[PDB]
Amino acid sequence: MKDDLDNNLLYRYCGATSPFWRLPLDSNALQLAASEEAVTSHVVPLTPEQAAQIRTMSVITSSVTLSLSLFGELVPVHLVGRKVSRKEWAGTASA
Repeated sequence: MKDDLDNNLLYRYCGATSPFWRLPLDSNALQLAASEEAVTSHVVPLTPEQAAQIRTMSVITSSVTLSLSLFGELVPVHLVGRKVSRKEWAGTASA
């Protein structure tokens, strides 16, 4: 099992070890929020292919792992979630 004391670059970047994420149908900016009520706006600009990969998720929960560049370092980010509405995907992330 991963050691929970391993430095977590999501925590350093957006303020949560397991942030909530959202990806719309009209933008390739991945939103990372420390809470579902948070008002700030940490984003990761996904490439078109990365965003298309998230959008293969259906309305049933599944997982996709993306290699995101945080602080110039490639971090495997594990996105669990689903298509939550006609035009939005959302879930929780870990890293």
